[PDB]
Amino acid sequence: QGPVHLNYRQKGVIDVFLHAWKGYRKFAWGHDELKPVSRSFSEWFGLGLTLIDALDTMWILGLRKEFEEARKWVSKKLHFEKDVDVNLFESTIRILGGLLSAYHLSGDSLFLRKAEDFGNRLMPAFRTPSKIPYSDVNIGTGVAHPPRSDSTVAEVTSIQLEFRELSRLTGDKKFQEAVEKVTQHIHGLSGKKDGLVPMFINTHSGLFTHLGVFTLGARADSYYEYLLKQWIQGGKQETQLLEDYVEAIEGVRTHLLRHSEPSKLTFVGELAHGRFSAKMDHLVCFLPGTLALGVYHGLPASHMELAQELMETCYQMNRQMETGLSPEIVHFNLYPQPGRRDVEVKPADRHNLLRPETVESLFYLYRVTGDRKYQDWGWEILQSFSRFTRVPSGGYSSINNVQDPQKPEPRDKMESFFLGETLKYLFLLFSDDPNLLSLDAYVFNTEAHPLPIWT
Ligand SMILES: O=C1N[C@@H]2[C@@H](O)[C@@H](O)[C@H](O)[C@@H](CO)N2C1=O
Ligand SMILES: [Ca+2]
Repeated sequence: QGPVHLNYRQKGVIDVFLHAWKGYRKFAWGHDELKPVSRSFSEWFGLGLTLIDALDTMWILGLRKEFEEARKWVSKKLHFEKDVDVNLFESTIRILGGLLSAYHLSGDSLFLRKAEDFGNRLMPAFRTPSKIPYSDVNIGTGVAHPPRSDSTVAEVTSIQLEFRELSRLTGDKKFQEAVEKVTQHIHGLSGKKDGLVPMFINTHSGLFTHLGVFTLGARADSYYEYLLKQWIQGGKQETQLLEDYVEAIEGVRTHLLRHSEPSKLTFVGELAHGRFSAKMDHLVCFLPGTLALGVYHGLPASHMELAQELMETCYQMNRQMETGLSPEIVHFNLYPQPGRRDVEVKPADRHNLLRPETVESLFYLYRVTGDRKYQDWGWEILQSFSRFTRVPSGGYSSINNVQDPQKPEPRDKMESFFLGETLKYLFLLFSDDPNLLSLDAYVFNTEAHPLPIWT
């Protein structure tokens, strides 16, 4: 049984969370990720990733009993004295961000203590000549190093909210100073295309690499997101961040924005040495949300028009599929041809890993416009998750074929961001309380962990 006050859609999200958590608790407790189909688990860093990523979601959904049990695990089983290499970015947005939000929501100092411990262990990654951090760092030995080879731009520019907040709470300025150094370096770095940034950067030279190739998908997405979010977090005082964000959006309009045929769906493609590619990762669906968030905070009304158009397109990326779930990547038709549909998907990209981007943006579009249809769209997507990704014994799994409702083909994996992001954004989307994690008081990191806006 669940709280009587909850509207039916939030109640529904809770039901889904509980079924998902049932699987985690039974077959992967304390492990990074659940393997629902095989009733097993998988380890990435060995730091209870799914548990930490879901802490704030449990608190927000009112699952206090579950939260307490998870809190106990953090207190007794989470140890950073381990010989393991972690990705600075992935561990920052999930672990550091997740512990920080858990700390703020619960008021439990345990989470802050663990966050400060982890933050210190990540610092060796910034020990480079350019000060642009290495991609990986061994939290136990203290040695940092690049991938098995430069660092990716999104990775070094999407850890700022977390490190800035850790400094604010601890009084230890080294975290903030380290990440702000990278932000400042990126700002004056050449190699950009009207605000658009390359996907990689060399830690030794500190220069952009893989020049002339731009995308807002994997390897770059959150860079644009954090320009705006840092500005918001800092109390809208850091004009350079705002300016870079505004320039970037214009760069998007000028180089990556196109429309499909015959429906004229607005979308963002990729550019490689002058050649446009009508390819759009689902990851890019974070944009309408970020755009709307900006509008709420005073950005151009043109950003809102773009946000609504892209939200519609992202919704269609889901609804045009037989399962109602968007695939990993979607290609759009640019030229006139009758009978030719707008959305196309390659056989290799028909997987759905329970990603949050569409529901994330629906949350922002609803909060800013108050248009109930965005809630309706989110409810439809949740129905699809329940119908095609549910694992009877517990949990939900990524699927290989979004186009076959009879045989979706589970991949036997529940990404940590399903409980950390996807279900949190849906719960919030269904709330009709603008004061629940208000856009005026909190800013979500890129893994859906809310952090307080500074005064
Ligand atoms: O490329 C990725 N960027 C996103 C992240 O910003 C975050 O949302 C999840 O880690 C996950 C969600 O879809 N991320 C990716 O795999
Ligand atoms: Ca994200």
